[PDB]
Amino acid sequence: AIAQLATEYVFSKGLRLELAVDKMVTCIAVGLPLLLISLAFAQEISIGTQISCFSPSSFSWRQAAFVDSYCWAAVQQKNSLQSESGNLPLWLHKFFPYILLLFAILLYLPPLFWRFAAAPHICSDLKFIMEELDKVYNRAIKPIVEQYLKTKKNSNNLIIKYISCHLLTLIIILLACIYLGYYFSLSSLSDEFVCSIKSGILRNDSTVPDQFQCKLIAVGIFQLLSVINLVVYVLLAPVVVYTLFVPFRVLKVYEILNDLSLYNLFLEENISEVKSYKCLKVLENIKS
Amino acid sequence: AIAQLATEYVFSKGLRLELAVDKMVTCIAVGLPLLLISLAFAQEISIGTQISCFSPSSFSWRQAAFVDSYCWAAVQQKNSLQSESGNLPLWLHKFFPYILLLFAILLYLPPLFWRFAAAPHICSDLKFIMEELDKVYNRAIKPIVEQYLKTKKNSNNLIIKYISCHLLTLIIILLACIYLGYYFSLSSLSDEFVCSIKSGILRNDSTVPDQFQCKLIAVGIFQLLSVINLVVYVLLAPVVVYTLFVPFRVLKVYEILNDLSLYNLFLEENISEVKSYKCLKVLENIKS
Amino acid sequence: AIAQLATEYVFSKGLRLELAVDKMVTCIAVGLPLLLISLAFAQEISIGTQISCFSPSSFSWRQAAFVDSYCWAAVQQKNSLQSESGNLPLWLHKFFPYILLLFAILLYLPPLFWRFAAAPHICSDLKFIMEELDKVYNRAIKPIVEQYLKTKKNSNNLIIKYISCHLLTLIIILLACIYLGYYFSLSSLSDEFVCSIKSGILRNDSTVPDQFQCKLIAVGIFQLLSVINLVVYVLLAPVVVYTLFVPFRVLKVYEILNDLSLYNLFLEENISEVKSYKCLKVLENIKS
Amino acid sequence: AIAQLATEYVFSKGLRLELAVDKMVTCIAVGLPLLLISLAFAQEISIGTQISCFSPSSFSWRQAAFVDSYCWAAVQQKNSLQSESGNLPLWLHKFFPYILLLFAILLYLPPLFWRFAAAPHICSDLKFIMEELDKVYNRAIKPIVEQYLKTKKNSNNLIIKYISCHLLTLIIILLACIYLGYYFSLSSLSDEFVCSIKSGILRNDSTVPDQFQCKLIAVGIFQLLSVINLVVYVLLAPVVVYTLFVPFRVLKVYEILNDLSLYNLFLEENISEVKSYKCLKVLENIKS
Amino acid sequence: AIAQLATEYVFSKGLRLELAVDKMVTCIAVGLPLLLISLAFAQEISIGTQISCFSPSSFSWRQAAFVDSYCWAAVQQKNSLQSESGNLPLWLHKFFPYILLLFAILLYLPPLFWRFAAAPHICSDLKFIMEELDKVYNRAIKPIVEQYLKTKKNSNNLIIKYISCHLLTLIIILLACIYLGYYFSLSSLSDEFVCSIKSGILRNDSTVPDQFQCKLIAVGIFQLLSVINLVVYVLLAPVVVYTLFVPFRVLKVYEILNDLSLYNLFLEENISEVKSYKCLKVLENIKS
Amino acid sequence: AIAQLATEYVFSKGLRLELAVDKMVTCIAVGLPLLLISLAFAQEISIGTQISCFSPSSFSWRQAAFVDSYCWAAVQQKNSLQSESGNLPLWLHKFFPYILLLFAILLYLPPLFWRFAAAPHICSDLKFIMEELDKVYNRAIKPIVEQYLKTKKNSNNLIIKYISCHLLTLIIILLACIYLGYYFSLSSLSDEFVCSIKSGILRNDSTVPDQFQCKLIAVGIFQLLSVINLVVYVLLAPVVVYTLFVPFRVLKVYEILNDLSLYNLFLEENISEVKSYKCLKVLENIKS
Amino acid sequence: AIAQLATEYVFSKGLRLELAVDKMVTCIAVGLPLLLISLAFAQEISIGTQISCFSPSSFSWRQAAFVDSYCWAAVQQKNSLQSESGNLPLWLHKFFPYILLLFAILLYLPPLFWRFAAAPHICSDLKFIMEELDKVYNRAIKPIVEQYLKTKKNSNNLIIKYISCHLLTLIIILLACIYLGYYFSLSSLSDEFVCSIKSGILRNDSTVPDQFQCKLIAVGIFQLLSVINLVVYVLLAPVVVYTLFVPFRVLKVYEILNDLSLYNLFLEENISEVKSYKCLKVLENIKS
Repeated sequence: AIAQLATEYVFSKGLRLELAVDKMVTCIAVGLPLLLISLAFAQEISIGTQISCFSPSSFSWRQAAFVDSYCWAAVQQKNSLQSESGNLPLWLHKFFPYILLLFAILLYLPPLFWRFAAAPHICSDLKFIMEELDKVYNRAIKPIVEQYLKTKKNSNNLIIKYISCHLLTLIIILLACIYLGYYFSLSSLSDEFVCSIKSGILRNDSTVPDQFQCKLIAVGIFQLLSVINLVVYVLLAPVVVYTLFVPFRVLKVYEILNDLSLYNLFLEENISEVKSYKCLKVLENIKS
Repeated sequence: AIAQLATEYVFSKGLRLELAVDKMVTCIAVGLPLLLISLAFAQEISIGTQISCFSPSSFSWRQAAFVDSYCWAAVQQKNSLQSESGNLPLWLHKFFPYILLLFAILLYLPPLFWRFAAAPHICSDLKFIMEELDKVYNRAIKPIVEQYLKTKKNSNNLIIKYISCHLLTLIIILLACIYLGYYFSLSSLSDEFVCSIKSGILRNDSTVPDQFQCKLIAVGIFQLLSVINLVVYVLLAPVVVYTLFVPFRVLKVYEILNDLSLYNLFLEENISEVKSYKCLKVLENIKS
Repeated sequence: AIAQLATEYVFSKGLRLELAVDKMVTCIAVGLPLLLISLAFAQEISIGTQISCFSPSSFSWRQAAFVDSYCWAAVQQKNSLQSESGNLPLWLHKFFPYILLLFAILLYLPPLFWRFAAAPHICSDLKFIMEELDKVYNRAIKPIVEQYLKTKKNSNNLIIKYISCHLLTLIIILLACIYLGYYFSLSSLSDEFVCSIKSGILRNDSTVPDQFQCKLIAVGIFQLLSVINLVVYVLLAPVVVYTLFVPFRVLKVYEILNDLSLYNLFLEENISEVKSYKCLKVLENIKS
Repeated sequence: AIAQLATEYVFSKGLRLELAVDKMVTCIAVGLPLLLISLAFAQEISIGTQISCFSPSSFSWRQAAFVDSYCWAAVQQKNSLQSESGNLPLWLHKFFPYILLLFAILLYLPPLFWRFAAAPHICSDLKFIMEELDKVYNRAIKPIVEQYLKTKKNSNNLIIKYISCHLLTLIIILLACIYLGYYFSLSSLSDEFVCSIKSGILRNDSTVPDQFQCKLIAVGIFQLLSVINLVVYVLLAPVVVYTLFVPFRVLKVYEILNDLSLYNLFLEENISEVKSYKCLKVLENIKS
Repeated sequence: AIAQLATEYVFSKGLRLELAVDKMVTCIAVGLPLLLISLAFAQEISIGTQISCFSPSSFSWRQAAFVDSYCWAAVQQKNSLQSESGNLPLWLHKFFPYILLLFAILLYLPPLFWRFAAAPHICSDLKFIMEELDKVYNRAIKPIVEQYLKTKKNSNNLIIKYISCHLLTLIIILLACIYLGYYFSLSSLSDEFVCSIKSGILRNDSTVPDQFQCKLIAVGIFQLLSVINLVVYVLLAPVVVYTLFVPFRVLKVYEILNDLSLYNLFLEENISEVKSYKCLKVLENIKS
Repeated sequence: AIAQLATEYVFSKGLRLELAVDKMVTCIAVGLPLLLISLAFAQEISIGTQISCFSPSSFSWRQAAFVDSYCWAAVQQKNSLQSESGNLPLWLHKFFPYILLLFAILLYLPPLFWRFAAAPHICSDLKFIMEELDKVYNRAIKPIVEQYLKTKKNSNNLIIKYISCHLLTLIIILLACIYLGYYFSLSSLSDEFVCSIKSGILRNDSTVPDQFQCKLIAVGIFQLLSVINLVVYVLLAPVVVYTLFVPFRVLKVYEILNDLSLYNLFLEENISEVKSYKCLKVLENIKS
Repeated sequence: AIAQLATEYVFSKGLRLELAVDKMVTCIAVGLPLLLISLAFAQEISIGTQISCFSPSSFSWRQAAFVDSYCWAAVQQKNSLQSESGNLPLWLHKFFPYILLLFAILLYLPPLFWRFAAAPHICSDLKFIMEELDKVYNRAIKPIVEQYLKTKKNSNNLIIKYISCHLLTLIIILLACIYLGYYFSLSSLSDEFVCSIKSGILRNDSTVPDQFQCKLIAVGIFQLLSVINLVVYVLLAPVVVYTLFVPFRVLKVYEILNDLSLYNLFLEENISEVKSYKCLKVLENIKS
């Protein structure tokens, strides 16, 4: 049904530095294609078969079903049928779900790749940094970390990975958007094509008509889903490029009492789970 | 069935300050469309296909099924069929479930957005505040928090987010209500339309009649669900605007013994889980 | 089947003061409609379609199916069919499951509303009261709570909510019972109605007969379920009004060694989980 | 199938005093109707529809299906069909599953009622009694409970509830057994009845025959299930009346070293979970 | 399918004295009927309906289906059909699955009865015995249990229950084996029977032939399952009678350093979970 | 589908001495038949019914279906049909899945029998041995076990059970392999057989032809699965016989600082979970 | 559907040294065939049967279905049909899913074999090594491990197993890629073949035509899935050979303060879960 789709797609010492306020972007870019595919072939809208041939009155049920199946499997053979637009729109109308799944997988892969290998190292590094900071504060209440900060600043082995990971997703979004823009530009009449069953010995028989009629079914639904995906992706595109400006958008709090941008972001997002942080916030917020 | 819908839609150191007595509003505004969609296409009411063409007696099963499928997929093509009202009512009758799902998602998004990013900061802040208050009371039994309170009062970075989040939902409710008001105003006869299969080479044949008959099925159910949603939403609308008046509707309890409104609400809703609160309540309730 | 319904509907420091020996009433008033709806449309009784038109012999399968679907969707249009009783009984026979679900939701809502907001405050209050009582008894073994009791007695902010919550349910039961009384009073012949397919250009054709026959199917099952619900609700009605008399139906146990009614009930129902209660019961039961 | 029924019906500081060696009786009296209903409508035996009308050769598929549905829904109308036995056997053959479910619910209710309200009080009482006994024994190793025992003996507020609860079940068993005895006494030919479709304008037409034939299907299965339930219940009946004699069927163990019957039973069934009980058993078993 | 059957039937301070190396016998005697029933009506072998009537050419689909259903429900009526063997083989061919389920339940009941009531008492007794033995050994490292052993030897209230429980199962196995021996002895031609639809007013009509043909389908599968069950049960029978000789097949280990048979078995099977047992085993194994 | 088969068959103080690097052999010998059976009757390949009779043109749907069912159930009766090869190949083609399940159960039984009864004793023995060894090493850091080792060496009550258990599996593999070798040797034309419906009174009628045609369907799939199982089993056979040579393939590690083979294997496989083992390994690995 | 495939295939003191940054390769090489097989036979694309025969007009439904089934099961018999390409392409088109599952199993086996037997030994070895290193560092703060390192360097019993395990997978990938390259090279017309039903006595009849037409359906989908698998595997191939160069791609960190490659990799990947590692990293990162 539909209740089994929306309730599972969107209704369903560990730092949150992995997602970087980008988990929502991946979730909405990977679950939307799946949700649209599930609702397109649901038991409510996809009532009829995707293809329905118009066989003559002389034909029985079996011959008409054979014509239907043949014309369904003769879409790829250019020598069988003929259309003014060509076989590319028919190919797209036949293989839209598979390429939608391909785009879904292309979106899903890079975040999992980032989480699998590049997440544990920086996360353990940030636990180490926060533990050292807490120890320093406890000692002061009752300095070598700055050296680590400047050495990490001199490092260049992590920001490149982040920008590559968050540029691959933008490239995939651009490709999907331009593809859907091309797809929505179809004349919407290409589903009308003439199917001819005259292959092999069937040439001798004259009872079968030379050419048939065949219109694809459930084509407007594909167009509506495509335009919905197009508008969602064009709305979402600026978010990723806004994220890409990491160094252009905390650590300097205690005062007396380059890859550095990523570490700064991870440090400033982690203010919770430690009691001393909020106490210092209030103490040098009242003073300043 | 129906037992699998109602039992899962409504029958199915952590502060509750996230929901602010508004979790019920989101739940009833997001589960009702899903419940109605599930019951509309249940195995009890949606017995018949949404479309049933009346083919002549000469046609066999296959030709009639082809006519049915074509007219189902010819609703979008304005050049095929013709109706006095136009193709807009037919579009709505075809795509009602998808736009209902769209409204469901539009309701579901803002609460999750609020819970994902704006909830942890204020929640950790309130644990800090209550811990400081408990420490102050324990010290008194055996003052810097007021400075934090007035600094938070001078702040303006949280109330704006709350009012925007709870105004977006009101805007979406208004849009859904006006749309359903338009939809219920349909003449209920627009489902009667004339379908003609005369596209392409089928022009040569004269056996097929020029024009057919075609009435949509399961249309009154859509109207009843639409009016039910309309009445529910018009009843629910005042609740959100009542909530929006946060500063116009506790902290001053112990006595001797602007974003401030949100913090005041979160403080007054959190009186449980601490033993000293009820003891103070009784002590300066007997005295005052 | 049926095994999946009965086994899940009825076979499937925390005080129990929320339910107040009324959880059973809500459970039997909310699960019975669901159980009846599930068994009505089970794979054992709902074998046949709800509607079966009698088309002439000339018509083929497709024309008869079209007549069936049209007459199913022409029940709401008063200008199509005609019956002596009117279109109200037909409306009821078509929309019985939906209104049953509506009554189920109307029963389910008030208990959840009471549990969501009015339960935690009084429950935390009763833990506070019992903890204070236990501390007082421990001190005596090795008095300010009475002041709290009399102040709560002077309060009037909780009994009104309880009586309103347990009067709304009675009102809904009365409405459901009177509706089912009206429904069972149907002549049981209203399912016989004459359906005419003469809308639009089909006027020109003379092959179609002017008027058809159409009897609804699975109508007696609805009547039996309605009368079962009626008898269950009329039997259940006195229970709620008996509950409503809260102040007219413990705390005075230890002796030397108005909203007050609700607190008294919650106190007397909570005698378990504390060891001193039973010891005092036996000590001043032997003496008195 | 069948594997999903038997494996889930019978193969699937807390005292066990709630069940009193009667949990098996409730389980076998509540799961047997469900198991029989599930196996009756399984995908192995219930292959055919419950009703099969014999329409003439002139009728097509649709007219025969309409006759089938009408005669299925015309069983309740006494003016349509006619049988020598009457409409009561037909009513029973139509509504056997629903009344079986009704008997199942009538068996299920009283044990849950007993467990919900009358179980916690006596169970907490027995933990109190056993704790006091253990404390007394520990003190003796290194007497006020008898007063509690005699006061409970003078009480009369619990045995009445138990006997009423275990007499209601016997009454329901008697009613079910006598009903099944009546049902098995059917002539087994009442399923043969004459169905006439001559209601309304169909009177004018002469093509339809005046009277039809109609035999119910899957009727012997109902008779076999009914007789199986009858024999099971008549075998089970003496168990409940044997249980009812509670005072006529331990506490006097330690020696030097009326509702009383229920407490005595609960005490003697609880000898486990305490180490001193078995030690005393052996010590004054060797001596006596 | 089949993967859902085998993986769930056989692939799917607490002493193990309950099973007494007999859990396997109960498991294989209760899961085999269920497995065979599930595989008999699987979606691979039970492709065809159990009954297929041969109606004449004049009959349409509906009349043939009515004949099929009638002859399916006319097997019990001896006056309708006639066969040389009689109606007993037809009864068996119709009700084989139900009696197989009955045998499955008859096997399942006695082990659960033994585990429910007779298991906890002896199990708690054996924990008491092993704890006393461990305490005695600890005291010796740094005698009243023998009195308990001889008193239990003088007792006769447990061995009788065990032998009755393990003789009831043998009786049920004997009954099932002799029944399957009778069933496999069928001539395998009894499924050929002549069905006549001439009941009631249908006597007047002459179009229907006087007598029909009707052969049951999926009958050889039942015979193969019956013979498989027969061979399994005849192979399994000696195991139970071998078990019954409990006193004829440990405690005398430490040395210086009648119901008694059951306690001896339970003691000797429980050598694990205690460290001193294996140490004593090696110490007086080296010496003796 | 297929995703539900492969993901659940192969993708889905406790010593591992039970399996002895033979758990994989049992898993691949018990899950392969189940996987092959599941994929054979999947919703992708088993599209068509196993049997398809060629009835004449005069026959309608019902007579052809009756012929199909009869010939499906007339395979066992040798007097009905006739084939040059005989009824044995037809029996095998009909009952291949059941005998495959039988082989699966025959493989599954012996490992479970070994794990149920013979595993706990030796496993507890090995915990005792390793605990004694650890205690001896701790005492040495700050000898009676050798006596236990030689007494176990003199014992002969466990190796026989192991060799019998791992020879029964080899015997079953040999039987399955030779059976599949016979089955693959079928002429593959035995599925062509002549079916005659002339039993009983149908002899009088002359419309039915004397002999029919009937070819089994989904027979090549069975042959391919059989040859796959054959090659897998012939490849797997040497593994079991390699395992059987237990005494011909550790304990002598510490040095200064017959059933014995099984205990030696269990000891040498258990080097983990104890810290002293690896330390000794390195200490007398550097020295030797 | 499709939502049940992608969400479960890719969306769904313990060291991670088992996977060695190769878990992703196994996951994508084992889940892709399963995902493609599931989507190929989904309820959206696999609408039509794989085979559709074109029977003449004289044939009824049953004869056409028999022809369909026969030609489906006559693909293997070379003497029945005839095609210019041969029976090999038809064999491949019939058995593509089974060989895809075979390749999936061939990929799945080696990683599980490596994890089952070769993982625990080296993993326990690495816990021992890291514990010894931590103890050495703690002693230094308040050397025999190097001897273990050089002895392991002299060992040659583990690198061979790793290279064999990661070369078997490469061999299987090469075989799958070359097979798919052959399969995609099919002329795509081989699905056109002539089927003749003239086996056995059917030779006498002349009504059946000598030769038929038969085109396979859902063949282009197989080609697209094959080419997708081909491109994925050819892209993935260099990853495995890059991994194979283990010795050519840490331990030397503390300084004053051959199978060796695998141990070095496992050591350098395990820097987390120990506090001293990061502290040493910063200390001799600032100095060097």
